[PDB]
Amino acid sequence: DLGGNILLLSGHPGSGKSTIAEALANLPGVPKVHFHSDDLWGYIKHGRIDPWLPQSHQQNRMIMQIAADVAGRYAKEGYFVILDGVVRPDWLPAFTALARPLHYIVLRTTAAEAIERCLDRGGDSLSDPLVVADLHSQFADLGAFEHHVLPVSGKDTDQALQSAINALQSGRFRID
Amino acid sequence: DLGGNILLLSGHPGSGKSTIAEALANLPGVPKVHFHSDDLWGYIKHGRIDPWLPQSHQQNRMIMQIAADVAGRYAKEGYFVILDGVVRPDWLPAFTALARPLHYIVLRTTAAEAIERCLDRGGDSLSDPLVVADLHSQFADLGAFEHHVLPVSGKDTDQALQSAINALQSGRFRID
Repeated sequence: DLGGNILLLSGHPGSGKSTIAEALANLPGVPKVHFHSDDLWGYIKHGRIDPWLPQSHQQNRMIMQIAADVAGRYAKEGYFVILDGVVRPDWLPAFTALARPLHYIVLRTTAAEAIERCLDRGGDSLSDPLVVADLHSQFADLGAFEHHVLPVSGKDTDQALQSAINALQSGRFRID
Repeated sequence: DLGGNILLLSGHPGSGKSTIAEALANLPGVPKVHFHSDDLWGYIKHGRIDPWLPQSHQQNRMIMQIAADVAGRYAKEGYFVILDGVVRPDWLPAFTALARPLHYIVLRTTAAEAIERCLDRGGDSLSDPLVVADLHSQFADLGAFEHHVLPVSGKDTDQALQSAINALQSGRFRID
């Protein structure tokens, strides 16, 4: 019944936004889609500019606009979109404008757990534990959006759903 | 000088649209972006429906619309977009509508070369040589768009650029 819905599975790198989104996307029922929104900057090469700071001003501004547009595309055509990426409350209004019901869920976990998960990642994502840790500290104050945080430290990969995210989707966490 | 431009690096699976696009995207100069448009259906899980046929009616219709939209996003903000994906002349008008200059280049290679490149791919792309071969045969008639084909059989990975794609970009292959 969550067709035409979008989910912002935000959280600090290492909280497993991906794993929880993929697995939730592979969930039976209505057609889902695990949208790894981070692929938007991963697509740009030469003039990359890390999303850490500071020139990520207009870059992110854009990548955000796209991502929000793409979410609507799938949504409009009855789908349950799930964006696996950081989406701070600053850009929230860039997603409500989609006149579609979106659920917001921020994952948070121990800094040691976050550094761990990302440690052995290499690839092109977060590696250096300093960055992962620094970015984690920042993701600590969600202002008046805290009731939107889902701690999953005391849980594992599949314990982070039923009594976690899955329960949130139904728990009316945030319909729109 | 090809900023604000889009390139449809189409061709049959195995002609190396990716390798040629990535490497061309990693090219110095203006900020480029290797847009692996195929990631659009790769994002959907459960209700997937292979892009081979037949229910790929409204699925592709959409995935196409998105992809064309996303290309404009990058383009508008001065970039040289490069889509690594099949884009038959049927959907061409879905890209010209972007009121931006786009270059169209179709890669073609021996069916044995195409079956080869894709053979050892596994992952989630083209594996079975029957499919790769069948899809290849189909990609043989480009109607009145043949002058848009770039054969790269008698060339290797880096011989498929200077006297190939790179030369096409400048050769005014198709500015708009």
